[PDB]
Amino acid sequence: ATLKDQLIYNLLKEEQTPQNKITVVGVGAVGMACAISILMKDLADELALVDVIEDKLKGEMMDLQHGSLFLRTPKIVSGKDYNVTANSKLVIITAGARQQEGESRLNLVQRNVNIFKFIIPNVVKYSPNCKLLIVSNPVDILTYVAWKISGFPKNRVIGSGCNLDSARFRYLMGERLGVHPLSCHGWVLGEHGDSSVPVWSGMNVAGVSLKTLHPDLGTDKDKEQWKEVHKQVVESAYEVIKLKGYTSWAIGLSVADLAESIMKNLRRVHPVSTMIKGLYGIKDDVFLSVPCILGQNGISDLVKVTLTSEEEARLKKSADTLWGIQKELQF
Amino acid sequence: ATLKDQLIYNLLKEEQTPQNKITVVGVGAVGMACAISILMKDLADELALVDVIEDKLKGEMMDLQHGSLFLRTPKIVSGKDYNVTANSKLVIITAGARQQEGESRLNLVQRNVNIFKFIIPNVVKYSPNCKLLIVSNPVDILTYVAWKISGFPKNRVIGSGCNLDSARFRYLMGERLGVHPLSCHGWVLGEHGDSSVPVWSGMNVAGVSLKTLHPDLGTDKDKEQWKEVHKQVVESAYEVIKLKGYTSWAIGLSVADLAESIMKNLRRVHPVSTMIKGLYGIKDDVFLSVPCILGQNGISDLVKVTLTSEEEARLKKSADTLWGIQKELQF
Amino acid sequence: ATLKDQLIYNLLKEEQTPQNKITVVGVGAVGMACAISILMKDLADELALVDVIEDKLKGEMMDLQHGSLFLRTPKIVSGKDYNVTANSKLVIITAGARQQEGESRLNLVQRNVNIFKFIIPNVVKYSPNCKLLIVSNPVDILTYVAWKISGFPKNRVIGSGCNLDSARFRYLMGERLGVHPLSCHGWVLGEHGDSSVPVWSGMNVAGVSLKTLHPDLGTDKDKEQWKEVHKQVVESAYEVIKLKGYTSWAIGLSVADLAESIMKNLRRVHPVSTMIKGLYGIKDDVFLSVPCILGQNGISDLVKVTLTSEEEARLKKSADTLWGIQKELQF
Amino acid sequence: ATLKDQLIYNLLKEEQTPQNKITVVGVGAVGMACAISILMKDLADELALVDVIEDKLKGEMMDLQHGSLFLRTPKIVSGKDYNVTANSKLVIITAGARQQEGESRLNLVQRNVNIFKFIIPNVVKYSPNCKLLIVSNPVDILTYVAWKISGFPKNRVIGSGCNLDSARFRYLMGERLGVHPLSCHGWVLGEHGDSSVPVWSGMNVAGVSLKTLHPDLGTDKDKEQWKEVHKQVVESAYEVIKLKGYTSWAIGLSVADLAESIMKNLRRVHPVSTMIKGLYGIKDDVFLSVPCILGQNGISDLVKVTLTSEEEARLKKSADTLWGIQKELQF
Ligand SMILES: NC(=O)C1=CN([C@@H]2O[C@H](COP(=O)(O)OP(=O)(O)OC[C@H]3O[C@@H](n4cnc5c(N)ncnc54)[C@H](O)[C@@H]3O)[C@@H](O)[C@H]2O)C=CC1
Ligand SMILES: NC(=O)C1=CN([C@@H]2O[C@H](COP(=O)(O)OP(=O)(O)OC[C@H]3O[C@@H](n4cnc5c(N)ncnc54)[C@H](O)[C@@H]3O)[C@@H](O)[C@H]2O)C=CC1
Ligand SMILES: NC(=O)C1=CN([C@@H]2O[C@H](COP(=O)(O)OP(=O)(O)OC[C@H]3O[C@@H](n4cnc5c(N)ncnc54)[C@H](O)[C@@H]3O)[C@@H](O)[C@H]2O)C=CC1
Ligand SMILES: NC(=O)C1=CN([C@@H]2O[C@H](COP(=O)(O)OP(=O)(O)OC[C@H]3O[C@@H](n4cnc5c(N)ncnc54)[C@H](O)[C@@H]3O)[C@@H](O)[C@H]2O)C=CC1
Ligand SMILES: NS(=O)(=O)c1ccc(Cc2c(-c3ccc(F)c(C#CC4CCCC4)c3)nn(-c3nc(C(=O)O)cs3)c2CC2CC2)cc1F
Ligand SMILES: NS(=O)(=O)c1ccc(Cc2c(-c3ccc(F)c(C#CC4CCCC4)c3)nn(-c3nc(C(=O)O)cs3)c2CC2CC2)cc1F
Ligand SMILES: NS(=O)(=O)c1ccc(Cc2c(-c3ccc(F)c(C#CC4CCCC4)c3)nn(-c3nc(C(=O)O)cs3)c2CC2CC2)cc1F
Ligand SMILES: NS(=O)(=O)c1ccc(Cc2c(-c3ccc(F)c(C#CC4CCCC4)c3)nn(-c3nc(C(=O)O)cs3)c2CC2CC2)cc1F
Repeated sequence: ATLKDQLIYNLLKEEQTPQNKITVVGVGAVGMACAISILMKDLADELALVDVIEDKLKGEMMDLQHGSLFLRTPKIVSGKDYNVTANSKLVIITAGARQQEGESRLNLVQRNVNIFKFIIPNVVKYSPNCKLLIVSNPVDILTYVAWKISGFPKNRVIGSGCNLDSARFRYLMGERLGVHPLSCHGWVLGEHGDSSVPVWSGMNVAGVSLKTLHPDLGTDKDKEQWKEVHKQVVESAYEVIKLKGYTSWAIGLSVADLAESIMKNLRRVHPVSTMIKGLYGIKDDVFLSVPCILGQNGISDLVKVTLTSEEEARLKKSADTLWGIQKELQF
Repeated sequence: ATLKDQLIYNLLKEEQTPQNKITVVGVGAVGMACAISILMKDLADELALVDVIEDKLKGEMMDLQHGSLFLRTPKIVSGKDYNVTANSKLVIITAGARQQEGESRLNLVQRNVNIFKFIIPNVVKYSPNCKLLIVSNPVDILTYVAWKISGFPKNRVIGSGCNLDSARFRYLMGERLGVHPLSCHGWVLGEHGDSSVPVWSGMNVAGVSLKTLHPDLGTDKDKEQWKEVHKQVVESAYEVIKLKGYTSWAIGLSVADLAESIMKNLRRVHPVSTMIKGLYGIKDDVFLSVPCILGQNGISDLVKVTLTSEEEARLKKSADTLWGIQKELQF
Repeated sequence: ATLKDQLIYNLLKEEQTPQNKITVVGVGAVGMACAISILMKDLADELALVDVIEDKLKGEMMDLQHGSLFLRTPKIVSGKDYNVTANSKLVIITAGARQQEGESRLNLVQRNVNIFKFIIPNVVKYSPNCKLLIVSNPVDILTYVAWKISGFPKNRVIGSGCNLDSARFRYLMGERLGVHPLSCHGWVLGEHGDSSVPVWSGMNVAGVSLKTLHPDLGTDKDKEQWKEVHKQVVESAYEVIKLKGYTSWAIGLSVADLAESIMKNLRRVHPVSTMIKGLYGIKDDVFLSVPCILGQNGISDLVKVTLTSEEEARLKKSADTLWGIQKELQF
Repeated sequence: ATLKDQLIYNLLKEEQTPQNKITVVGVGAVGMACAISILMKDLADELALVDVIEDKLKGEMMDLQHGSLFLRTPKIVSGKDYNVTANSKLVIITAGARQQEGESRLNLVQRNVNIFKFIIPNVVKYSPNCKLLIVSNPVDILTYVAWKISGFPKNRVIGSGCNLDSARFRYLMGERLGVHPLSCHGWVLGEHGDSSVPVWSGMNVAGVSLKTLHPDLGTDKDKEQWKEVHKQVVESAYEVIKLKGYTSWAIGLSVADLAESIMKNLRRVHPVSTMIKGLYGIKDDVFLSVPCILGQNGISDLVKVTLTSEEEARLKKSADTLWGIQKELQF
């Protein structure tokens, strides 16, 4: 008698099961940028959104649903309860505490660990086979936390790491050379942010090593100060933060690129934070960024970059510092 | 002798000239949502951003630039000076002031008028042949204001209008019927927001009229309450505003859909606000949403929807109301 | 000691389980146009090709693989043995025998049944849960054949049907009106080919029914001859065959559009051939195109289009024809 | 009284001027593969087709046109008269003769030259500022012939060259490494096809030089015989030709990739054929593939790849062979 049954004859009432589902936890500026980027790249058939602030969560969900006409992701759901995240192929963690003015980063990482304490078991309960992509900072430490709490094998726990750092690097290099960043190749590895390691030997266009072409590259004998490109990779992040309060658009796009490789089993190589024990001279359980092959099972393989002595020592120092701080985290 | 010259032989020094350039004025949540959606749909070879808040403007520009690796838009610029907007094909106006504590809406519209009196002359000086897409609210009033200041012919002054309302309507229609909104068809015309007009006679799936199938559609006698579907088109917008403070993603996606038809000369039909004097019985210079054919010259044609007497009398009342405000706006 | 192990460290050694796999059976012009459109829409994570001409099958596969740099489908395989098709979500049948000089449709129809008698068991063997998409002609008859041999439920056997006929309808309509085909709405139903049925009541732009505007529309007394559009729907296909020997691009694109809704669970509405017994006054097991809601389970629902007596009578006449031909098929 | 006029009110009837128009001359398998690939990447607002076979030309045009519902390119035109190509931004030449049974290859090149003597002045006539992308074989010779006939500056005459050979190289490299070809970097330079030169020093994943890890890379004394990978770049093409009669899909995709850089002004680096006189040690007016920066003015820059002694000598010997042949041709 209703219009819907007058218009439409149902011939199979199967409960709908998602097949390419993505969950984003934390709907701040970063989570929503990941969300819109994943939606506009058609990477999911279902998107779930989780936060603890219920009205903002519901409003962001509704705002996306109102753009359904223009998308190809037919189901967008949200809620504070994690039943909405069930059977996600990929869970992306962008949640974190709001830093208060004058607050110590030392205090802040424990507050983010405490958040992860609640989030990770809930994610695991409802998506035991999902891949975890950790974006929240400090991302290398938090990816280790996520790995420990979840009990997942290391291939399924991935930190955003230096993927964004390397994208900034290629942007800046492209600005210097007058070439699209796609054609400027260069790798920033190790810790996300201040302590990242530029691998000068690998910087190239068309397979032409800039370092070989210009041996003073990365030194203080470099008349053009190309080391400043890596200083600017770090400083431009702080400048964005200073100018608009936070960063969001570039990390969103870089996360979607990662999601693309995982969701479509592409086996592209990206610089992401992975559990690096037993490689590159690391003897402890820590996560640092190295080139990783990304696909349907997460990190199936990584690339062993040859590093200088200087670059190796910086990685090992990062590893030591990460391990020592992690041993002081309260789980 | 520089690294750049050792690597690259230059054979051509030709001034770069953008071919598919889009400017967004106002980098609030709405302007930036338009920007990211336009960027991810590859609609522009150059994007320019303008605002009066200089640090926020530079930070948003830089944040987009850092994701250049993942985009196909090779140049992103910004500035408070409109020389960065020169020779835009399309300029999208998302600038406005913010209501103060208990500020009157009539006083707020005049403040937005004062803003357009600065913006529009500056746009026209640098892109005298662009199309203007007005998004700021009240959008039908402000589209007329932009038209009168610009001196543009009506085909190149377009108000976002009911494109978003209609998209919300199809999401809500689709939720009732269990059908993707792309396959749900239905038009909301007239003013954006409170006074919009649902055209029940046009509501259909597979060319099957719901109204002819269910003659109570749109009436108060209807026990299925299909009028609520249009009530939700207005109410769900106020609810998003209440829940997250503003709306952004849906308007950004819908503006990008409009930009796509314009920039690709698609001649798709969209409900947008256009100077409607001489149609639907209206005799004053006002802008209201009707179905418009959109392409490289803006609005080249419009669809003459048959309206009932009730629907037609709502368009007339809206026109009279718009006319009465505009005569008392100072610009 | 090898280069591969020197450069790459393997952490995961897990078998490759395909996730969004598509098979195309028959790599003639139609099968390869479906293949390229599927590849360029990023619809599959693995594409499988099958034919009985082994040289042509390998050359097509290798040609596609040589373009892998520009695609997002990392696995393309081919084989005469159906183990390569295992665990497909969607299996597309574009296979058929080549018409000889002087042979009629009634000489060739059984040759294609012989084809389907070999294909369909091997397909069902290695992908028991796949959705079947029948493109081969006579498409309505062959979908019945596939349905009977497969033993699949009616929701999982889809005939390409009048999807292409309707696409041509909307192109021709848009040509007359100067509107993009996307904004021109119109439905050709029933049999693919000569006996297809245009639903005049469904033709509209912006929800404005052309029939109401123009009562003679679809009649012989039409001074504007709007019946000729459907005549051209049929004649344009013969004209393309006469001119280039066959048709391939438009059917390729329409098949990829169908695949999109199925693989992404969009629940869009398309005119496709489905087992219509018990609906639309049909009383025999025959496949005719009606608007079907397409998703992860195939046809989960269909739209009940209200027909005129003339349109309904022709649907029964088609149903009578198919059933009488089907009684003469050798299984 | 006309239905279109009752339905649609026209506000401007300005003449349509296409803004991002691409022409493809030659609608064989290669030209049509270029068309569909360009169509599915939305690179053009108008696509023009030219051939001498008038029936085949019209049928391909119509076949594409019937898929307009699924495309974002509103105008598809064709004709034997170059009027339809007017104001193309990009003209792609895929025209050529069929070698008669036992026809000497040198007599065949003259015949393709005679084709170009007809095509190129007609192209220049109707699109004097277009970029010319030459695909027909022998492509390096014919690109020179197009440049000499057209009178165009070097930056606007581009041969497809080794862009396809390098895509094949990266595919083969990726299959050996278990990595997506996108992340496999490697450059094939010089002549298209048999005499192409692999640049082993450029081969890398994540900036890790395979030559530095595995010094035997490219030698005859190579344990793993990586020289076969370049040999397979050449033999795989002949194999596709032998197996299916011709190659089409991969060249179509590579050409669409070049078009994307040119039409969007990306300044990506591609190995394409360019007038190499005065560079890489060459003294003759010949075209050879080097890494070129591609944008809205064609080739504005190229990368100066450091070559080993024998790569440089093979490139010098290729220039010598092309010049001697270009001396034997009449145009
Ligand atoms: N790895 C990288 O390259 C980058 C990482 N980030 C990091 O992403 C994180 C988020 O950045 P913003 O969006 O700007 O922060 P934000 O504070 O604006 O948003 C974070 C959201 O997490 C939510 N939250 C807190 N506890 C939660 C809990 N148990 N469960 C669910 N949600 C919870 C919060 O309600 C908040 O909405 C930060 O840690 C940031 O440093 C940002 C840019 C670059
Ligand atoms: N028509 C539609 O369907 C929709 C329209 N809107 C409207 O979009 C407009 C912007 O929305 P929000 O981003 O949320 O507000 P917002 O206030 O956060 O952003 C406004 C930006 O405009 C800038 N501005 C003010 N004066 C300027 C001037 N002379 N020149 C350049 N920039 C100037 C402001 O600095 C601000 O950054 C509002 O008017 C809103 O009502 C919102 C959603 C739907
Ligand atoms: N439903 C629709 O709207 C349309 C359907 N079609 C139909 O698609 C079918 C194919 O069209 P074309 O590619 O032009 O024909 P085609 O003759 O060029 O290719 C058909 C391929 O099927 C192969 N074949 C024969 N028996 C086979 C078997 N057991 N297993 C696997 N492969 C087998 C053949 O070797 C051939 O390569 C035709 O029936 C055509 O009428 C074409 C356009 C419109
Ligand atoms: N550069 C590369 O890497 C590759 C280039 N090719 C080359 O592309 C060319 C075409 O390949 P196919 O389509 O397979 O050959 P085809 O012979 O099937 O098509 C060539 C078309 O050019 C047309 N033609 C001949 N003279 C003409 C004239 N004055 N004006 C206009 N059209 C004319 C012909 O009618 C023909 O349809 C060949 O030369 C082939 O070697 C193919 C793949 C790889
Ligand atoms: N490898 S690690 O130990 O994991 C690690 C340590 C420090 C940081 C800094 C940091 C932080 C950050 C937020 C909040 C924090 F609480 C901490 C911390 C800490 C402790 C960890 C050891 C002692 C204190 C950190 N955020 N953040 C951001 N980056 C962006 C971007 O767009 O790139 C935006 S914000 C940065 C990167 C800075 C360039 C902007 C990151 C990080 F990855
Ligand atoms: N046709 S018109 O006169 O052009 C016109 C009049 C009133 C409104 C309401 C309005 C307004 C709005 C902001 C600020 C204002 F100052 C005025 C006003 C006024 C005067 C002139 C009429 C009465 C005093 C209005 N914003 N806004 C927004 N919509 C969205 C969305 O996401 O859809 C987000 S905000 C809405 C639409 C509501 C559903 C949310 C819109 C409008 F189009
Ligand atoms: N409803 S049905 O019985 O299923 C059915 C019956 C007849 C046809 C005709 C037909 C056929 C066709 C090829 C080969 C055949 F053997 C038969 C048959 C048969 C038997 C079953 C009726 C009596 C012997 C058919 N192909 N074909 C093509 N269409 C296109 C296009 O681009 O649209 C390209 S080819 C057409 C459509 C014509 C416009 C070209 C189609 C069809 F769907
Ligand atoms: N540098 S150049 O002088 O420009 C030049 C010389 C020879 C060739 C070979 C050639 C040819 C070809 C067709 C027809 C021809 F007539 C000639 C010739 C010649 C003369 C030259 C010296 C004396 C007679 C050539 N086609 N072709 C094709 N490639 C593909 C693919 O998919 O890669 C498909 S066909 C190839 C590349 C081979 C892998 C198949 C290419 C070429 F670029």
